[PDB]
This record gives sequence, C-alpha cells and structure tokens, in this order.
Amino acid sequence: KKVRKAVIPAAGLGTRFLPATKAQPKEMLPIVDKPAIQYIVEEAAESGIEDILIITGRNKRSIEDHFDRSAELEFNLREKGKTETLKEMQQIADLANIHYIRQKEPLGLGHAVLCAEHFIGDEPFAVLLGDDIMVSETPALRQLMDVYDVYGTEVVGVQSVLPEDVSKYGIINTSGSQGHVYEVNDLVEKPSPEEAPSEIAVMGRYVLNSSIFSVLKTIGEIQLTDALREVCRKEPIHARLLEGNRYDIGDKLGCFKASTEIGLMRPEMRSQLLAYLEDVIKRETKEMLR
Amino acid sequence: RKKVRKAVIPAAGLGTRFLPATKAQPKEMLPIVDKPAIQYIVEEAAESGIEDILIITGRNKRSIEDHFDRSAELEFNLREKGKTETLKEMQQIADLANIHYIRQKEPLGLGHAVLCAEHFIGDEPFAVLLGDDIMVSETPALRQLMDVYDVYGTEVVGVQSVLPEDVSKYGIINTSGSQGHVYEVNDLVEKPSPEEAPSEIAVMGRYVLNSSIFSVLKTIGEIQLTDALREVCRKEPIHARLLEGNRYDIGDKLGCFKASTEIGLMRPEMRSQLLAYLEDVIKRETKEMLRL
Repeated sequence: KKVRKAVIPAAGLGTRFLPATKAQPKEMLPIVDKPAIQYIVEEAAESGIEDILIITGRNKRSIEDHFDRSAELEFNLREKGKTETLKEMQQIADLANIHYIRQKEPLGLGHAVLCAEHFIGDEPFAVLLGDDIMVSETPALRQLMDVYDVYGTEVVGVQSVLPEDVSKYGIINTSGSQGHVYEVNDLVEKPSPEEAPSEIAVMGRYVLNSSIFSVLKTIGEIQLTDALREVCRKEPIHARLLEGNRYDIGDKLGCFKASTEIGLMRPEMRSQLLAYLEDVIKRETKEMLR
Repeated sequence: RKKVRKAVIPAAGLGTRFLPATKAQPKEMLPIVDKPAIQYIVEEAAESGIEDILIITGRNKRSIEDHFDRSAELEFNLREKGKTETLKEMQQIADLANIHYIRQKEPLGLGHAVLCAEHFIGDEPFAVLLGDDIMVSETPALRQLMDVYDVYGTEVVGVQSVLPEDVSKYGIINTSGSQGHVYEVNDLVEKPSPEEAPSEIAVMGRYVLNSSIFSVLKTIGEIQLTDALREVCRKEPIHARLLEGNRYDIGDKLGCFKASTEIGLMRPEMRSQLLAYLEDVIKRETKEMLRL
C-alpha cells in the first residue's frame, strides 16, 4: 500500500507571533510571498500525496480560501493581463484535494492525529507538522515514503542537531544505522541534555499505519511519541536522515531566517537581497564607530 | 480654526504586488515586523492625536476589523497561560482609536474612496493616510502635516524628495519656494515623465484636507485625488511639509523586507540576534563564493 493521504494539524492559536496572529492564523504568515501552509501542502503534493486532511480550528477560513478558486481575484487578474499570475493562482487550487475537520478543543497533536482516523481509514498515512520548511532535491516526505515502501513500518523524519539543543526536540534511540536510514529502538520527548541518548531529532515528518491508530486509541493530552514508543517495544521502527536544508519557523526570528534564505534562491531577489544586507552591515559598522 | 481629529484610511486593494500571500488575505494585514502593516498606520494616527478613523474597506477584509477589536478566545488562552503582558498588549491595540468601516461598493480607486468618507467627517479638516510607507520619526509624520494646517489652514500635503528616476512613481509638487519646513505648492502633476516633472519633491500618501474638498471631488467627476488638489490650486495655492523622519516604502516585496529589517534592528530584544544572523549570511555567502 502506497502512501496517498496526509494530515497537516493546523489548530494552533499561534501566540508566539502576536500581534501578527491576533486576528489571522500562523499558517498563513507569508514566508517569502507564500503562506507557510503552502510550502507544506507543496511538499505533500510533490511527494505524490493526493489527499490532505487539515485539522483546523476557529477563524482559519483563510486557509480554506487560499486553496480554492478566488473568483474576484481571477477576474481582476484577467482585466490586468497577469496571465502568468492567474495561472499560478489556479495551480494552488490544484495541488491536492484538501479536506478539513475541526479539532474540537485544543487537546494536542495526538488528538489531532486521531481525528484523521476515519478519513485515512485503512491506509498508511503521512503527518506533516507545519514547523519547518525543507529545501531538497528529493522532497522530505518523498524520502520518508521511500523508506516506507521498503520496510513498511512507522518511518520518522530526522536530522542531527547539536547537543544542548536536544531538550527542544525529540530523539532517535538508535542501536543500528544502515544506509541513510537509522533504525529506531526507542524515543524520548524533550530529553534533558544528559538524559538524551543521541544527538538526532525528528523533524515534524512521519509516515504511520492504521495500527498506530488503534495504538493511540489504547494509550488514551496524548503525546504521539509514546505511541511511536509503545510500537517500538513490540517492534523496531525506522528513521531517514533528511537530505536537504531545514528552516525551523517556530520563532519570529525563525521566520525571518526562512524568508531570507528562501529569498536567496529567487534569482530576481538574490542579488537585491545580498546587496542590501552588505549595505546594512556597512551602515551598522560606520554607526558603531562614532 | 478647528482641530484635525479624523482620518480616512482607504484599504480596498486586492494587493496583486504581493501574490500569492494576499490570495485569500488582505495586503494591509501582512506583517512588517510582527505587527500588521495596517496597525503601523493606525499607530501614526493615534500618536498624531487622531481619535476617529474611517477605514474604507472591501470584501473579505474582515481580518482588519477583527484586528482592532477584543479577541475573546485569544484573551482566554492568554490568561490561562499567564501572558498578562501580551494580554495587555492586545488590549492596547484594540484601544488605539475609534475604528469605523464603510464598504466601497465598486472599486473606483482613491478619490471615490475619499468621497465615501464625506458624511462621516462632515464639516471638519481630516487626514488621509494611504498606507504605502512606514515613517520612523521623533514627531509622528502626520502631526507634522497637522501643525502646518494649524497655521495656514489650507490643504497640506506631506512630502520628501526623491531621486529623478522614480518621479513617475509619485505625484510631484511644483513650488514657487519654501520657508522653514513648508514648501508652497503651486501645482501638482499625476505620475510625470522624469523631465515633465517640475520638481523631485514627491507626496508621501499623507494629506490634511478640508471638508471643502468634497464639493471639489464631486465636480471633477475615475476620480483622482490629485486633480482635486489641482482645482484647489487654480483659485489659490496649497502647502507642503517636508517630513522629518526615516521612510520605508512597503509597496514592493523587497520594500517590506527592507522595512522588516530596519524596524527589526530598532527593537532591542531583536537587534542582537538579527544583526548576528545578517553578518552570518554574508560570511557564509563569501566562503561559498570564494570556493567557486
């Protein structure tokens, strides 16, 4: 069974970005000129996912609207000649088939994954937390999916991190390592620097099975790791080192960084940007020498 | 001899220059540093001593109206998390001014937009602020315009100079001369070719107008605000104020990025990490370029 369905939980009230997000959702904050959520749906589509369930909350209509056809916008783009544009707008609505479900009250990412139960039903599915953007010749998810196609168990997405960071993330407890594909025997959430049995963390990407669904039912906020953990006791899961560049967007500054770097891949903005940063640094030195 | 206390902020664009960000959400809500662009404009107004703002809004721009109101679910979550600093901050936003909205029913640009405001202001002087730039100033930009009005009581336009190339990006003043910080506008073109332009002094989407401007705007009528200063010019000449502080255009993607960086570097909590990051990027770009 090929992975063809994915789950983006998106019910955060996103308080870290106040006041940008007082009256609009975190998932829509622009990254270069793209809403964060678009990057994630783009990953999925490019990995060959055909159906996404977005677990949404109150006042996130704008997400649903983003991925539909905006009539008034289509008209106005025509009457102005922006055909290349009108076309890029239509493609957004074509990426995937976007389903939505409301998470009732905020009970966390475990609840959220359970809400997907009947939608994915009896297929393996991808989960994508919307917390980092991945630049890669092979889409992050597609990577996790290729490990799945092989092992057929719960695969996790991973990247090494510097110790004294391990408390912010999670952790592969590896006792083996083969290919670009570590092998997982256990798991810990937010391990104190010493408690941490590795330097490798999971990068908000997953492929799971319906199995996991029942497992998470049983265990039952409901942390999703404990389930990926109680699967590991019965059997060993798998993790892929994610080839590509990772931009954490949990922070205000995280978003700043992400915008600049992705900015730098745009040809038209690369030199304009880079020039501009040179001249900001000059101005800052000159000022500080007075 | 009346005080300016009402401003009109026209806000009914589809924000094409910003697609796909603005596909399903308004241009004025795009964040500059961590605050919506629209909030900057209200803030300038508030601190300029404006008490009553009319936003001329369009369809699917509810988020502006929500932004400046109590947000009960947010409030709750903030209390139940302790962020009393933030809860107070949010509460402040909702207090900056008296925000009124009207829908401009059909998009006929500014001018019509301004006419929309007619009954709301009735018979006073008012400010218009198009939001195309953020000004960092000791004295709030609009206040500066207002102080020249207090003295000359004509329509007063806010200005700064620009390099000749970009004089078709603007409306250009046409002085006889100047006196302290107040130029003496004799006429006004729309957006002139670099030689057709009779100055390199451009209007910075600030205006303090008089109620009279309505009569005017009606006679001319696609109603351009500029032409209705042109006619006010025929009978009698208008004033301009050179605007004290630092301007950051945000009409462009790049503009906004520059704005975010500039304003960001002014925030103490941010400054050191941001500067750090910036130096880093250049350092990293150098290494990788020299090895190629």
